[PDB]
Amino acid sequence: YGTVIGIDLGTTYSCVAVMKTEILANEQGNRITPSYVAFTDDERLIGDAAKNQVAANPQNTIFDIKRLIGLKYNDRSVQKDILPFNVVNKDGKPAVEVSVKGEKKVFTPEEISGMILGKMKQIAEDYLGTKVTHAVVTVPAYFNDAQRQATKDAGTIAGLNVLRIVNEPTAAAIAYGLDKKEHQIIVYDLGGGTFDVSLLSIENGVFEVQATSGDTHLGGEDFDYKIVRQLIKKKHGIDVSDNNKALAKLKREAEKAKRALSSQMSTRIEIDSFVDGIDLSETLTRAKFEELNLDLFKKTLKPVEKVLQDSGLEKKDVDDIVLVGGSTRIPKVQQLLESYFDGKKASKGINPDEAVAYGAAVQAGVL
Repeated sequence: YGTVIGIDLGTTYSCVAVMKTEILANEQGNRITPSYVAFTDDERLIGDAAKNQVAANPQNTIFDIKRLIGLKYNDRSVQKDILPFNVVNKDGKPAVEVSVKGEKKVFTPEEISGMILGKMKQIAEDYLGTKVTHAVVTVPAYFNDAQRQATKDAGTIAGLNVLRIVNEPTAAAIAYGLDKKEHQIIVYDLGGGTFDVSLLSIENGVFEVQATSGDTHLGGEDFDYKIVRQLIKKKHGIDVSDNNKALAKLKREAEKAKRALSSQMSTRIEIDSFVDGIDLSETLTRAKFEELNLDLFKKTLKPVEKVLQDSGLEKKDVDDIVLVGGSTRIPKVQQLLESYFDGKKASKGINPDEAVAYGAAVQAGVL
């Protein structure tokens, strides 16, 4: 098998890890890599390079392909998700259409995910100094056979034998060693684009997914967009709502501002210079960020309630709470979940962006 790697192939960001479990940093030094592929005339871009030029090349930059993987073109979720790039119908399945050198190119979601998985493998190969041939790859619990198989096929495209397809909540629980006296585990997974709640039962090293719920269109980017709207709104006579280049700048800084307010009470948002030649300089309090996103924060507790009643469980029956995703760092999010579980503190120690890949790598090390 060689050295088997663990890969969190996520909606907005991907992550690699190997077994002590280490999270692998990319060529730009980032431990998470954007699930982005861009098609230019000069080269194919994957990860940070692709995301950084999304504004300049919106038609040929693909993202959120995990939303289309393993599904049919006529599916209601696919029709809903169909966005700035052309999605076509290729044999009853959604496929992306890009233009390189004046000719159209059609790629399947397996192929696109295979490019991202290819990047993740290359990072691992530089980390290890050896070839990587085998991987454990994670998917959401609600993924069906077609979506799981499409993820396997994406591995094959990247030259990876995906030995196991593991559920993300399970991988997160594995990372915290909760696999090792029956326990009931709540996994609260607030990612960049999707929100997942799972109840897992762990028996004698055996996990079972007892119930799942959530919101496929509630994530960190939705909390970011609330900051972007604030930066748009007065001091100057310029509305940047139609300026995609300027909007991409705001999204970057709003992402940084949310991360800063998880540790600080205030943050300095500055772009020198934003539009034309004029500076943008705004202060955002944690209180203002909480205020704008309070309805979205409280809405996350509904799927937690649904998970508990779809199982045979009360709040007190929950033995462990695992936090997954960047937005679980937000003190208000933690506060609302803690008081929902009557003061029950969540597990901590692992970066919530890296917890899924961590657990994937742990199971990979056992083969």
